[PDB]
Amino acid sequence: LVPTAPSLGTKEGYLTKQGGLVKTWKTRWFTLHRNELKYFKDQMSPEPIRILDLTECSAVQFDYSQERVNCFCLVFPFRTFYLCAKTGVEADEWIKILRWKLSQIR
Repeated sequence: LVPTAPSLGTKEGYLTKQGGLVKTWKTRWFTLHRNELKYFKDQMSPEPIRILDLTECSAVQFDYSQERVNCFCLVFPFRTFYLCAKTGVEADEWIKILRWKLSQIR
């Protein structure tokens, strides 16, 4: 494998996620390609744990209540994911591209 750069409208990186069954916090690798947001155990995992179809996403919101770290939520019909970036810059980068992506799908 040989790295390069994002194909515009794409992004990859680690995000901390809140569990579905139990509210534990896990660091996963996320990729954004087209209208699909996926997350893997780690970068080299060939298959994604889940694939989120963004055409079903109705909202992306920063959580101004959490003043310790930078997190935001992805609202879907049957579940709202809560995600935390490792830094403010990363949080900002993810939210911008996800919001832009919903504006396009829309």
